[PDB]
Amino acid sequence: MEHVAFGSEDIENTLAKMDDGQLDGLAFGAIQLDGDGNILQYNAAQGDITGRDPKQVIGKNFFKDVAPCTDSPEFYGKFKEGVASGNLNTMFEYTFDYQMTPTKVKVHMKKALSGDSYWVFVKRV
Ligand SMILES: *C(=O)/C=C/c1ccc(O)cc1
Repeated sequence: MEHVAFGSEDIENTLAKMDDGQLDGLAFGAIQLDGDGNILQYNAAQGDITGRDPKQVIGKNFFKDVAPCTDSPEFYGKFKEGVASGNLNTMFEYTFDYQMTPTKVKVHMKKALSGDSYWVFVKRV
């Protein structure tokens, strides 16, 4: 298992160094998005939470297609504010309930180290 803790101050530095295989060793869910919300990476721990097969969601749009419950000012609105301002770093609780048993999570969104892609980190609560 990779040793990186959810919510770490320098998490984006650690994950910039990791390939796909290593992302799958994280203890929490990790999704990498572009600025339009298209899914670039989606790890195994996230699929364990949500029942989605990573291979099938990569390339889809997270807010339009995969996770409509996150199309809300509270989630998608904060994402788009952070993409526009260049300072995305926020943590909040949320419920995921589209085609799945409703599941409470903690979400951390953070800009990636290079600044042109964005992470969504998820763990159960
Ligand atoms: C709400 O529709 C949430 C859906 C969801 C969240 C996260 C995922 O990785 C997949 C689906």
